[PDB]
Amino acid sequence: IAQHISELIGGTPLVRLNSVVPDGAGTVAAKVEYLNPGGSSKDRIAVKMIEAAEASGQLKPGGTIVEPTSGNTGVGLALVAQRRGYKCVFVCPDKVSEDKRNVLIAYGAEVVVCPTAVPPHDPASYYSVSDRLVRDIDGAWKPDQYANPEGPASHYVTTGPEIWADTEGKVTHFVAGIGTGGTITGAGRYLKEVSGGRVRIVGADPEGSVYSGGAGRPYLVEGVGEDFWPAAYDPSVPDEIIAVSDSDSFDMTRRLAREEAMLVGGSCGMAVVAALKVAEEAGPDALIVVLLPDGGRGYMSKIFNDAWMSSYGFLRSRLDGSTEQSTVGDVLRRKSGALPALVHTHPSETVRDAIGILREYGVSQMPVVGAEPPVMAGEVAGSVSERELLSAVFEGRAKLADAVSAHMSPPLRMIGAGELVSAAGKALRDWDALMVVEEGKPVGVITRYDLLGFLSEG
Amino acid sequence: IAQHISELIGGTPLVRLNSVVPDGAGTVAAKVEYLNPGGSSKDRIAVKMIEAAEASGQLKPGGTIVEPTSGNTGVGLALVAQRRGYKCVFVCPDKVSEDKRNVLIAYGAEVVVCPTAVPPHDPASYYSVSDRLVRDIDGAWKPDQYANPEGPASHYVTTGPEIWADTEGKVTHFVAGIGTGGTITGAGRYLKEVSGGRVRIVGADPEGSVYSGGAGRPYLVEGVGEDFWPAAYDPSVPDEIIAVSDSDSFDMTRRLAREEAMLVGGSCGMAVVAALKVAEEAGPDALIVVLLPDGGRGYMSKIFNDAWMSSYGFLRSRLDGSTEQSTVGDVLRRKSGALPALVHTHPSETVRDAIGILREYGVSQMPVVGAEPPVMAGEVAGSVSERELLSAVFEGRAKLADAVSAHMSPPLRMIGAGELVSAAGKALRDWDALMVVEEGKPVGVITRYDLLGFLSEG
Amino acid sequence: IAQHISELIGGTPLVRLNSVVPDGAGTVAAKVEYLNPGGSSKDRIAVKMIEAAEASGQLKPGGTIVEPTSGNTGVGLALVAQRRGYKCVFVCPDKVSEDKRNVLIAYGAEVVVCPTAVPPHDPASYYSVSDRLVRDIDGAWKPDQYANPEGPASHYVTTGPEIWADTEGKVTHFVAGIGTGGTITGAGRYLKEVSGGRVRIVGADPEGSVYSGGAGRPYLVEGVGEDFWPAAYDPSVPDEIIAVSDSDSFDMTRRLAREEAMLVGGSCGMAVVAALKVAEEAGPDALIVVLLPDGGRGYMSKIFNDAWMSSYGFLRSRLDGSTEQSTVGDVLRRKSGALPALVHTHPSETVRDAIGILREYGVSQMPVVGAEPPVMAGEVAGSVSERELLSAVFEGRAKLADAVSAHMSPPLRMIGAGELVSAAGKALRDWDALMVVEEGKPVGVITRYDLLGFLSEG
Amino acid sequence: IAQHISELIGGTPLVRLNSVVPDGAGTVAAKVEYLNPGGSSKDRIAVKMIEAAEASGQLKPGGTIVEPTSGNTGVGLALVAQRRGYKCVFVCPDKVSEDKRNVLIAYGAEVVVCPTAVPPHDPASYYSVSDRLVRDIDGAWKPDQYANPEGPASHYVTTGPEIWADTEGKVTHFVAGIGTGGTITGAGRYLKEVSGGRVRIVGADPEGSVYSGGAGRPYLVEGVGEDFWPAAYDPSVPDEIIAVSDSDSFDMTRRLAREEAMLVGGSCGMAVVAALKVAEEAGPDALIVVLLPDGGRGYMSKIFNDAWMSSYGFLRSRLDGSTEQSTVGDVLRRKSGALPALVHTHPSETVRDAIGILREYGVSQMPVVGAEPPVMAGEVAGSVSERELLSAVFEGRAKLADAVSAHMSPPLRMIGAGELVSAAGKALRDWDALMVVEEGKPVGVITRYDLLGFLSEG
Ligand SMILES: *Cc1c(COP(=O)(O)O)cnc(C)c1O
Ligand SMILES: *Cc1c(COP(=O)(O)O)cnc(C)c1O
Ligand SMILES: *Cc1c(COP(=O)(O)O)cnc(C)c1O
Ligand SMILES: *Cc1c(COP(=O)(O)O)cnc(C)c1O
Repeated sequence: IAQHISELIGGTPLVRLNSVVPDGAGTVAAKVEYLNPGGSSKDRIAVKMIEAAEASGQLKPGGTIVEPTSGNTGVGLALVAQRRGYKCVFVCPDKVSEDKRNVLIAYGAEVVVCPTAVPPHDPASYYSVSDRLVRDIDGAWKPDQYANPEGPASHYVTTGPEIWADTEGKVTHFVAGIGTGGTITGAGRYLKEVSGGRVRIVGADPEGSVYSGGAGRPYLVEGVGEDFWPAAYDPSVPDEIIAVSDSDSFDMTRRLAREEAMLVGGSCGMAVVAALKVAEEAGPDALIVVLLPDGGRGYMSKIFNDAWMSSYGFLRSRLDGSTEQSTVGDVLRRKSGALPALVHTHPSETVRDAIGILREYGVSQMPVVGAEPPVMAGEVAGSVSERELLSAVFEGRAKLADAVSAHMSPPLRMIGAGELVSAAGKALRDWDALMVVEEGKPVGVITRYDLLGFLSEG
Repeated sequence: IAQHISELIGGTPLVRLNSVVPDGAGTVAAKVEYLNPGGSSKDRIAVKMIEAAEASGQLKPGGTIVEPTSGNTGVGLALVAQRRGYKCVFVCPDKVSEDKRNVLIAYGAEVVVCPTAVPPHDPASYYSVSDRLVRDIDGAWKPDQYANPEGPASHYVTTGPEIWADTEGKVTHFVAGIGTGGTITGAGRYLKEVSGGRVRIVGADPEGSVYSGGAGRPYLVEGVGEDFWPAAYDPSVPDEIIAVSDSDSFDMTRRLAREEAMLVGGSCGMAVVAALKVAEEAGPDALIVVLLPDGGRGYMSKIFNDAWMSSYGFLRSRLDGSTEQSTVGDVLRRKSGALPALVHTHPSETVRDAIGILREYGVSQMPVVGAEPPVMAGEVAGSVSERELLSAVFEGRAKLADAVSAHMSPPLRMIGAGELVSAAGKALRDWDALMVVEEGKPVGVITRYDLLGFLSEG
Repeated sequence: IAQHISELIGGTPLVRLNSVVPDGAGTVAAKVEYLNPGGSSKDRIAVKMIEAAEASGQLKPGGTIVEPTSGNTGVGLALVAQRRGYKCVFVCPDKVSEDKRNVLIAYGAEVVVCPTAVPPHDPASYYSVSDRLVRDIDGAWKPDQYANPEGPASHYVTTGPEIWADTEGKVTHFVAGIGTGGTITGAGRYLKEVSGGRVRIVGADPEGSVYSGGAGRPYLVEGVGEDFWPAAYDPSVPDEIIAVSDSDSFDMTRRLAREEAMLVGGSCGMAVVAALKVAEEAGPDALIVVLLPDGGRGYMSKIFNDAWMSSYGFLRSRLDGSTEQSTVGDVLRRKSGALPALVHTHPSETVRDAIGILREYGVSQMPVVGAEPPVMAGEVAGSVSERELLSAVFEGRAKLADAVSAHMSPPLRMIGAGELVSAAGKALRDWDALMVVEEGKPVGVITRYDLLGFLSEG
Repeated sequence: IAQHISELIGGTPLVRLNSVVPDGAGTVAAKVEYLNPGGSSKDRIAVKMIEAAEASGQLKPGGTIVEPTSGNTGVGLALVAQRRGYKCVFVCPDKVSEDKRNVLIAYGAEVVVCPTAVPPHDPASYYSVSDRLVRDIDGAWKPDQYANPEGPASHYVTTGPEIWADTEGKVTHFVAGIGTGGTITGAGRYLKEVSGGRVRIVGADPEGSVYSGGAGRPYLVEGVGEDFWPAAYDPSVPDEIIAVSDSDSFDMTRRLAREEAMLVGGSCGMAVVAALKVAEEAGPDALIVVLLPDGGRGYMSKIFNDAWMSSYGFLRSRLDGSTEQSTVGDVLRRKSGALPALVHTHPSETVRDAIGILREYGVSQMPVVGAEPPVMAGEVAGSVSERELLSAVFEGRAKLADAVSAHMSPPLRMIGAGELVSAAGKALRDWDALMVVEEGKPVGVITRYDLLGFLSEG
């Protein structure tokens, strides 16, 4: 009978992947690490760190833990400091969703939010505010997960021995996502100390990060990636930092959850792809132990959601099956399959009236058609674009009252209404917008803004 | 005691204008013609026309009058055919407002509406439908106010004699708006028959019409103007067709109502301006009798409304007084003086997120500013325009996930917030949109579309 | 050649009504008075009043005319003071529409608006503000159309003589709307002075006014009616104040415009109905000269509009023809003939969920039906009314989580969907709302609020 | 090195609760069961069931698994049938959220949704559709988790032995949530077979279910509860079914996650409360092993969300701290702290106009105040309620045109604007709505519907 829930942190199993790695390649054992009571791998470091603050006497009993959290370290820190009874207060960037910090609260942590995207060194970003809280509050102890030797030491104590024992001293490689830099350092250091120099440590890094040799970048895979060299990552340990893209990592995570029964996150997919790559230059008899460090339940609406995964130019395929059943006509069915009367103007109306219709119906383009009856057979006289009108009106090139026929641009190209949205993207790749001619007659205009707004919701 | 209300049609007074004509010029007598019981001058022709259908036996008792109406001829035709008891049915273009045809109904006329802007010779325009009604109904009699000699004959009988008698055979000129062509023909013909060739007939025509020698045009002044030669306008009568613009005619109508106590319409202002012009080449001792043919009560929301009169690039000044106490900041106060926190993005957000904010807030431009706190002192890093983004995203020049800082355009110019809207127009005459820096900090972006949308409502 | 437009004020014709008065009754001559250049009868008094201010020296040249206007007196005052050149400034209640005061401005009058419905004797109503303007401005002259003897004197001079001459001293009665009290006083006084006591003066008054013996009332017919005794109405003149209702006056105005070719207003209809009534107790050989004092062009959207005329429980019939073609189902077609899915709940859902659906869809009643498929054949289990739920929830009689089946009221009655809206009114006269069963299945619920909201727009 | 991820299902730890159980009571060991690879306890049964279909030859290789899922059994069934390679297809009620079935898909399961709340025995509910799928598809095998002996047998094999071994044959009681009825049956049967009759099995059941002796009820705690007797629950095993309410279970779950570092669900809280209750009649030396069967990550927005937890009359306190900082005035700040103003009417306006304002502003009550200036000092003349008006208007008791002062109800009571929302609830408990008098003047009316709409969002 365990004494607290934070005593079961460790000894996580070591299962193997048998359907993602190709045939004729070494063994890939994925050290599933989302079975910890805290949900992620960060629990390991958490425990160790707290222990230090009790041995070094640097965290007097009843003191408060202050920390600029990421979302996973907070979970473990709360889960443990709640056993000891230390009040915990985080300072989180508003970039974190409501569910994540709601969990962070449910564990008994006080989360004070501050704006984001501001420079880290100014009073707005959460680093300076965390320092200010450290000053004001008494008995504060900023664990500083980025420059804390205990971080990597904890993995050196209780992540290498598991890797070395579950395989019986037979592990050719050890690939692991390198984020803030504790898992690879504290694990590879021990794997090398206990195997001479046999097991070559490899570290996967999101494409275009500091470790991978590139410059900064906006990062999507939560966890891995950095813009500076953490004080707790000795760059001498890893032997090959194999960088991997973002689309590849997300697709690998999805395919892993679908073909191996593991709900791993983004960094997990990145690590698995880095492995499956390194597992080629190591022929048969190779044993690559990847470190899947998260559980893919928090991302359930972030990378398993075809909508989000499609907004960021991603989503090779859909989770359930067939690819693109929706056709361009459905882009027009925002009113529940209710293609409204083709907002149209005639070669005799007034430029002011054309601008009026454009403003009143929200649309930004309209085919001037020679018959108010919306039944024209592809013989629309021209096209009027609100931008072009406003330009010709504010540059004296067209009086407000002038007839529209003297300032209308050439007609805009046409695409069928029963054609797939991928074809619509391919087409709009070259023009600004185009009218959908549904069995002879036009029924509206699909435009870049509208297509890219539809992709991001359905 | 008159027998019917349609017996008082005629003998309308002849008042003179004494504040619009400059000093040192002849006398200008304006034959106010909106005192007829039917409201306009068309009553004259109406009566005559009906009489013909009773003498020529071409309108059997109990028959129906069918006519593609304009709005004034309908009033007189109803007012008279209601005395005789003839059912009247009009076919009106939807271009006519609700008040006009509502009046046309209140007199007991049946108005059947058809779409407009369609060619006159097709089954959609009201000419063909009027002919179809003439066929179907029995005893129909299409008066055809455009090719009816009785039209001009009525003015020859009861509009020249009034002009010739109220002035005692002393009239140098007779200027009159020339629309469908009865008032000038039937009046000048008599003025010449009874004065040899002394009184030189002049006819005003809206700028760019058939009579003025130009080609077709979208017409705003209701009444005057045409696109073809009516069969009832003998072009030999008028001696000088002095064409006048639209802004000039509207301004003259407004100034006439303000400085002469006459609520005349648009054609009235056109005729008065044509007079005031011809009254220069006729030195002292000239007596120009203009024919103001309408009453400016129907246009009360069409040319006396600063909003409408400003949408069509018009409105030199406002009715009441000072010019432009508008200011550009008020363009931002669409939420009741509630500047909207300035939608912005930062040099680190994702292109997808910038497009997201643009779509979500409706705005089409946004300043990328290096601090989420909306307090920047004119040091915004750049500007992002939804069009430019969507272009760089659908042309492969920018991944959806790429940082915005790599695809942001140069900053957009600035204008004060306490500056008049005329200055805003002068500025936007050269750029696409500009941010209003209100005492150091920016508070939004005013754009061509927004300014031209505000002018048309306030 | 008149010298100014305000010289033609007077001598308005005297036409007779020959289709509204029944058979076997005296002659009814309606002194049409909307042919004055200013549009209404008030011009008469206006002229006279101004003359006084010039003879009595009480209005020094260049002085300003201040007046709490009604809408017609302003027109005449502007039309004349613009001839003299006196700056005119009105103070109008916000109850006046935009078109009326827009006209009042177009004539060159400065209209300063103040809130309405406030007591007349306080600084908010326009009487006190008019007095304040009289104090501040110099040379001000508040004509005070309510306590000015010149008002009735003007009609005594130039409205009785016309009535007495156009009929050749043969007029049995003279009925005229009695509003502020000048037309009846100044006309009947002369008719009696010049006919001994023969011509019995009659005065029509809106039902429930001071003159008719009743108490105050909210007045709709613009003009006639008062809440106090004006200082310029000698109650000894009129011999019978025959009060008339509002619906009767509006219907008489409409029928007059349709069967006599006169666009008279509301007071005109009231006067005509009062006449047609008095013309019964005066057998053959009676000559009743009604005084139609307004022109029905300003009300074109106030009493000739079936929408407005129907909101105030009016509108016996429609202007054009057949009565009530719209059927109850069209009340549901607010989404363009798009029945809204029939928001429903089931006997197992939670009271919280029922309140949720009610709030989310705006509706206030919903039939609990035993099958989510909206195809039930009139076997809906019950009805839930948001009010009843909220009551049973805030009075502890139903937990938020309790099943709805324990707090649902009896079903609400049903009416067909192809039945006329008049039937719907007759039905809702007894219940709170009822579901429209369209050929077996229900398709929604029409409610008092919805029906009375539809009547007021279509 | 495990062979598949579904080999680690079992041997879940047995941690003890040391802060929720009061002092002077036996030991409470909570067999945390959310550490299974599939997330919940259902994995156990899942494995066993699949094994049967392979030994009994009742699931031919390549066959499809059809099952009307709940949300947890689906996870385990997918996780295992994906190891064997059996296509899995679920039929889920639309009551399940998007995240749950999205997870269910990510594992490679085909989820076909059908409407809910329909009777289970009809073709609309998912039972009949599941049977239809069993018929159509080939090799189908409906596991039927409700009438499958293997269900309870699996817990008999691998849930009792763990309970009996982790405690060394020393367990006085075994309390466990009783839902579909496998955990208590298959565990208590073994605990009794191996301990004579010592360990008294107890089973917690949501208040008002079949097992607890009550009738049906709408159930909120996902999992536990039933409306019929499952064919796989032998009611002879449990010795005391201690029923527990819903609010109690949710509060216990929240307090457990906050004071024991366990994110358990709803059934977990119910089981823990049932334990903490039974642990009173068992003095010192008692060892109650509760069975927490779920992980509280899916409910993160269902019971840890103060909004949802407050809509269903719940939420004793908030997760973070102080109770009700929001005051009634904030209920009015739906427009971002911008009380619209104070829609009002005056004792002279028309009933039609009062109904008009009510309809136009959405509000359902309005104080008739004797001064349009919204500055009245608590001297509002009356109150008008749209319902009352519409009633008095459709029952002939008030003409549309009648003055409002004759049909206005007594004023509605007042409450301060800086008072807490709990006070507002206490007040509205007795009236229909009340106006908030903010430092003397009124600033609006808060109504039951508005308060209960605000509670459900903030
Ligand atoms: C913490 C974390 C990692 C590993 O970070 P380290 O650099 O090893 O400390 C990987 N993925 C995710 C999602 C993480 O949160
Ligand atoms: C009819 C009309 C005229 C005169 O038209 P004619 O060509 O003389 O028949 C001028 N102005 C308006 C507004 C008219 O309606
Ligand atoms: C002024 C007016 C009257 C007549 O008012 P008096 O009391 O005669 O001065 C009648 N109807 C209307 C619409 C009016 O404006
Ligand atoms: C399955 C389940 C249980 C236990 O159900 P049994 O009746 O033991 O089969 C308890 N809680 C939840 C949330 C469950 O899903």
